[PDB]
Amino acid sequence: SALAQQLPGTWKMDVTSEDGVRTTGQMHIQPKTPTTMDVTLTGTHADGKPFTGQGKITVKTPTTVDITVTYEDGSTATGQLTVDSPTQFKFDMTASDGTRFTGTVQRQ
Repeated sequence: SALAQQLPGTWKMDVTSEDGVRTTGQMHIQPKTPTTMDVTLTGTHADGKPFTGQGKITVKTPTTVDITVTYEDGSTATGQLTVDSPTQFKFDMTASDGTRFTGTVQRQ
């Protein structure tokens, strides 16, 4: 599919919580199966402390994929990536405590 060909690579995260907290990072998507992919999220939170997360990306529609990430401290978040352009997906994830981040991932 198109998602399986486009998603692999390195992307810049640029998201904002519902309370206005902006955080960036790197999303590294690696192929695994024709419909599932490995993903690694790295960067620093708004307090400057680093974060590291690894998870799975699963295709949901020809234009959307599910994404689930477990961070190093055991925190878990699930969300969706939606294709927006040849170089951009919409990013929308929610942590277990209800904190929601919306934004983009752009190809790097």
